Amino acid sequence: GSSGSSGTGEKPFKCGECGKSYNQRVHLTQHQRVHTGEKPSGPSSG
Ligand SMILES: [Zn+2]
Repeated sequence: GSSGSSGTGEKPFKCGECGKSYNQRVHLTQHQRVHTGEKPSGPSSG
């Protein structure tokens, strides 16, 4: 079988990291935050 979800309508802005679109650009940039913040190192135990 093969299935997949997709947004309803169309937006000028879209997130190419997870797949979340937003009518406005202010609703996208504030969302991409979840894709930017962590660190590849983290709390190093010396
Ligand atoms: Zn996203």
